[PDB]
Amino acid sequence: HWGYGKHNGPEHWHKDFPIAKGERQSPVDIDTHTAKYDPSLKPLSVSYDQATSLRILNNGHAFNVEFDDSQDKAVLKGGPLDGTYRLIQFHFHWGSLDGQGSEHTVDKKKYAAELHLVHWNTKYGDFGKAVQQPDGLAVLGIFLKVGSAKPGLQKVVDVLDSIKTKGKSADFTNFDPRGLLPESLDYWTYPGSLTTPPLLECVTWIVLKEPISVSSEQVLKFRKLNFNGEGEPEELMVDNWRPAQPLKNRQIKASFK
Ligand SMILES: Cc1cc(C)c2c(c1)S(=O)(=O)NC(=O)N2
Ligand SMILES: Cc1cc(C)c2c(c1)S(=O)(=O)NC(=O)N2
Ligand SMILES: [Zn+2]
Repeated sequence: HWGYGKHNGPEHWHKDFPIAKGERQSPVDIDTHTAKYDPSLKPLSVSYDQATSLRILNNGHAFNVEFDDSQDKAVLKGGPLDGTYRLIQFHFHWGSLDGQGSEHTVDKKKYAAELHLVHWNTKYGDFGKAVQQPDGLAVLGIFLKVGSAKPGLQKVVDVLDSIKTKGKSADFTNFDPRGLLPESLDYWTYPGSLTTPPLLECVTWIVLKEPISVSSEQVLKFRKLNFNGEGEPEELMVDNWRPAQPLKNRQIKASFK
């Protein structure tokens, strides 16, 4: 099935998932001089003080940190959003080299990695119903550049040895995602999709302007994960990013001048 190799990567996905050539696919290049400042956009409200992390999973495409989303514990509101969106998981996309790895680009710049904090619109009752709706999800995207270490990321880095291969999971309680946020919540926003199959067009993307800095050693440890399962030939989990897709009839809005 689908992956990031030459025979099953992004250029092949449309054969099983024809929406790959759809009208609101993600990621996109953010042309900063074409995005319009929208003074009607509100500040983001990121309320993660009560977040309850549960588990970390290597799903063969990335590693996902999963949260308890059975109550309004960690929520995203405001910005372009109507209503309340509940945090369900986060994961990253990254490169084989520091020069690439992000999915979104900024004036064609590729960052070393990109963090996706995935939230679902509570009006639909659960995640499975939400992904069926054009306003079902809000994904907060945060760029990573290589520089100083991110202290709040280290607990993630240090558990990766225990989920090296596809299908492995580990307990991952009491992780505070506030330690992954930059100082500023200035953002760009546009309507898009999941960036892997099934590529559903159900996402309000909110991409922060300010990257976070992680150390070379931190991102090097991401690159030791495996796409394969245990007992299969080793294929390093690197370059698990989809390139920019056509913007088509969409406008990217900026929260900031
Ligand atoms: C607000 C809303 C609207 C529609 C059409 C819905 C739902 C909520 S729902 O609760 O997610 N389930 C469903 O099948 N259709
Ligand atoms: C809801 C969701 C599901 C999947 C598989 C996703 C994303 C969101 S995502 O945040 O668009 N990035 C990605 O690679 N896969
Ligand atoms: Zn993602």
